Amino acid sequence: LEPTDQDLDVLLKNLGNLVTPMALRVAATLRLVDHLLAGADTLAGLADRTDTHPQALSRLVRHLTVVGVLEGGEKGRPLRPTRLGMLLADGHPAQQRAWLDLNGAVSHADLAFTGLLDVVRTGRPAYAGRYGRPFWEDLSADVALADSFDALMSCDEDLAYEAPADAYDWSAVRHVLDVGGGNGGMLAAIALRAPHLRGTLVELAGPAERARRRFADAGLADRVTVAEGDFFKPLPVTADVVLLSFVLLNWSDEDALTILRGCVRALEPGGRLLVLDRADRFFSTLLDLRMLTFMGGRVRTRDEVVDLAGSAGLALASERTSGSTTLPFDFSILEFTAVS
Ligand SMILES: Nc1ncnc2c1ncn2[C@@H]1O[C@H](C[C@@H](N)CC[C@H](N)C(=O)O)[C@@H](O)[C@H]1O
Repeated sequence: LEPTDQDLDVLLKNLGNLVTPMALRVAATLRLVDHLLAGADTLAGLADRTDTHPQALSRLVRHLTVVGVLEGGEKGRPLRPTRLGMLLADGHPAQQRAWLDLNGAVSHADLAFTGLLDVVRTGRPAYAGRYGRPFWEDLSADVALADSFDALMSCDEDLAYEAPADAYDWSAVRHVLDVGGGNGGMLAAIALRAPHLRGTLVELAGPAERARRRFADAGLADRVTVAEGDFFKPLPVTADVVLLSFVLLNWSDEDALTILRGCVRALEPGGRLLVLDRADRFFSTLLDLRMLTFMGGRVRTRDEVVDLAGSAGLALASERTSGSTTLPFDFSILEFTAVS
């Protein structure tokens, strides 16, 4: 085993290359590709429509040219995107211009990776060290960050919760406590399936406001209420159902437990807690480190949740996973009761 010359090329140009991904983000953020397709082609022209330094922009563009994002501007051809560079046009269905946009939650959070040494040393996320507050607290205070994070998640689409709402039986359920319920998708899909069931949703100010709007829109304001609150604090009410929909994954093993201990605390006896959650190899570890770095969470396998649950006074009553046509992953509902 002796590293070849091609091996070094791959480390410098890709695996260890921090300069290029940052160049790609600045290019998407200044809407460079869009500005080129709309008739901009001179360099001085492009710098004007981006409020950038002409010379510094020239140098970013030289590097983007070299990596095959742009082409032209010989020095006397017209500047334009490559086949590859059309991925950064606003309308392209893969939405990479938005994924890379530094005004957006994910790229903003991607910057926190400069503190990855400490994330590995302590196992704590780096987001707070960079921006002053933890991921979800920052999103809640900043509507631009919240809406751009949601725009990129498939749980945001109009019928993302239909399949998992069909999975379970809400005809006997009286009251759902939706802990960190976001902007209300699951609970609205439940309330609609079960006309007599009451809802209570607990969220930070940001999603709280948005969920009130969803519940008014759907005609559920009368029986579904929204409550600002910290789910690390004792929960506002009790219920015969307590739902954690895509919450546990946002948190370490330890924080997941203290959230769960708060939920068991709010669970009315005889009641159930449900946990809705859940090339090839690469995209899953990429998402794994993003989860770790942004908010100290992780995707837990079925067994790994059962033991955090059991470690807080909960026994598995049942499970079910299943495909959804609108979801690009399989969802999982874990039903728990109190052992005690
Ligand atoms: N300390 C906290 N207290 C209460 N809610 C929080 C806290 N930290 C994060 N959250 C919220 O929990 C949510 C987690 C999200 N993955 C949304 C889950 C949502 N239940 C869904 O159906 O997708 C965010 O919307 C946050 O606003």
